[PDB]
Amino acid sequence: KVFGRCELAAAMKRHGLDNYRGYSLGNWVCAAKFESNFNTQATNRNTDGSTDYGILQINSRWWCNDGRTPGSRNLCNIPCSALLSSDITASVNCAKKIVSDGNGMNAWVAWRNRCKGTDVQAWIRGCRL
Repeated sequence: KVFGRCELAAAMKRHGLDNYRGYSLGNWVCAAKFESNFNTQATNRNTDGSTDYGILQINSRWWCNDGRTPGSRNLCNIPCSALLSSDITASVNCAKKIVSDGNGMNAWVAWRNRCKGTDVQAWIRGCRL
C-alpha cells in the first residue's frame, strides 16, 4: 500500500506515536516519507547482508528476523515479512522498541539527515487528527 500523508498521520496517531519517547507525530511522518516514500512494501539491501523492510525501513540485523541475515538479534521478536503488511501495526510496535533502545530516532538515517533540525510539524499540517 502507498499511504497518503494525512492518512498515515492519522494511522500513526491511533497507534500511539504522537510524542512517543519525546518525538512529536511530524517526526514519524517525515521519517516514513524519506525512508519509504510512504510505501509499505519498500525494501533495501545493505552491504552487511541485512535488509531494511517496510514503511519505516526496519533492519534485519538488529530488529526483525528474515532468516538470511548473519548475526541477527531479532530484538522486536517478529519475522520481517510481517513488516511488509499494508497494516502498519507490526512496524509501529517494533519502531517503539527501536526508539526506546537508547539513541531515539537516530536509528533512521533519512530522519537524521532530512528531518532532524527542520520544522517537522509541517508534515501534519492540514490533517484532521
